[PDB]
Amino acid sequence: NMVKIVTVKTQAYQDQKPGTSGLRKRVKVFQSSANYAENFIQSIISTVEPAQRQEATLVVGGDGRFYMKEAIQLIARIAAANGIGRLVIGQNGILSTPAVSCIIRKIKAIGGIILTASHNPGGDFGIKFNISNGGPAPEAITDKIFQISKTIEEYAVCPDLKVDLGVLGKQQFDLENKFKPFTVEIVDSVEAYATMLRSIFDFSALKELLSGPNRLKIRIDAMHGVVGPYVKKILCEELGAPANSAVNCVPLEDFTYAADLVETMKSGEHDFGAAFDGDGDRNMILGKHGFFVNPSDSVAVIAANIFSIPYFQQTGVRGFARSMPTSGALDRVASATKIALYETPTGWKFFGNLMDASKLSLCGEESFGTGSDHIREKDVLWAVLAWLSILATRKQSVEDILKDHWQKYGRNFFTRYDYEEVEAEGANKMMKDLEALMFDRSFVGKQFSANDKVYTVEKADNFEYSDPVDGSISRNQGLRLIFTDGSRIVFRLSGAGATIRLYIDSYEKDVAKINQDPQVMLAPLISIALKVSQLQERTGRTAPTVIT
Repeated sequence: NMVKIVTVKTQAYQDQKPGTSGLRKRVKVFQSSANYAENFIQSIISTVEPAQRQEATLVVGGDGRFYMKEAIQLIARIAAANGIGRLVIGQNGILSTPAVSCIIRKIKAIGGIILTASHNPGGDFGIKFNISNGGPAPEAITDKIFQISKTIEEYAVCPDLKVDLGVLGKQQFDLENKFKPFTVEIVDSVEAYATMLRSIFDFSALKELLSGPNRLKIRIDAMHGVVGPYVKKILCEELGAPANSAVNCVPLEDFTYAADLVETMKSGEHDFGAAFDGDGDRNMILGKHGFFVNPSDSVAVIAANIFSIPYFQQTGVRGFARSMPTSGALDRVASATKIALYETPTGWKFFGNLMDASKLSLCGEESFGTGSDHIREKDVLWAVLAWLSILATRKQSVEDILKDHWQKYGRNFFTRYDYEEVEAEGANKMMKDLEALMFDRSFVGKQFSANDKVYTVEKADNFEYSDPVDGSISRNQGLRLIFTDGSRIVFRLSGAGATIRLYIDSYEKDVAKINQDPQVMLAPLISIALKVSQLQERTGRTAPTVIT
């Protein structure tokens, strides 16, 4: 049954520049701008030179939420008309971002499209393009996508073509005036991903950890996002944790905090807790009674126990890496090995480039946690299994693992202050001023005291990074005050109003102070950061918006 191909005239929009995250615009502008979605999808596909489209395949994958199934049908209706040979789509459109990265690299696909949406899109909607390496397309190619979208006059579509996203296996489509049929492979949303995880961790050890009378009781709150089905399938059905272990594991099409987990952990039944947000980005790891594990500490605890995981035990640790605002806990375990450590600007794309050069195995970001080279994307579920592998071999509580880690390496106390929606004029004043402060001659070596704790400036710069892989240079990535005792203050702005991020990292070696409230131990450096920055006078803010 021959499906028509038609060319559709269009007006070009001028604000479809994607960046590190994809295109993310409000849903209302998608519904109220004609051909917004199509121009962009067409612009993505137009980066694929036409002679390489039949032997190419795209992995397309969705959030679960409202609008996704229609945007998948559209991608198909456009990719077919342009002669892309094959789409791989997860059943019902469900494909988490680690899953898309995974499949892209397993089947050697040309790239992928990842759809995303906000909790309650009454609310926005994202379209992100990944490339053959399974990671987000780099600036070189996002600039080409924008260039095309700005001068696009027409796109191609099969307006008659419809795909049954909930039926597994291959479907084929005969397009008029084409010889090869257009193919769509509907794949189990979880299968490929769980096969990868089964090759990385010891599912035998984990099954013995979560079943039995001496088992380890866990609660994983997936907060109604895409990782849900991966948690239920991998952690309950395969590994054997009781069904009540995984919570909120069905993605909801419509409708923010983490306190449900904190309350239930305070009860005392469970030994290990983890909560994710809707996006699958920001996330939390708790121990018994609510013991908090700092994301910067997980990176380090995992690094120091990294061979409890068969993957690294068998592949090696080719390198360690850390985003510049992330705490220096990782630095202390790396410095006891001959593994190099890299300090990258904020951005997972920077880890990806060292991974591609075979020079990075384990990495961490304060705002997310720990990742590896197994994919080119962040994986919360990976990070949860890494922690459970370590509980299984250490046979100790989360709290006792952290305590013995600090006992050996010392403790990096760490917090981040977010000031949101700040008067942008004053924000840039605050940092331009602060910069000139630290570039002054006598500034290095100046001393600061607060409550008989003395800090003296060892180095003060505005972090720059030369990517050793793509050659690019990234300036003004945040201002770092580094002190001789190994403590740090870092300041960043970020793009809706302005947003200030203030990171504080104090190193304590004294054992009588290891086990202390981080907000108390950090109070001296907080005070120093706010005097120097003059943050209250440039912003009016007397408290951060969030403390983390």
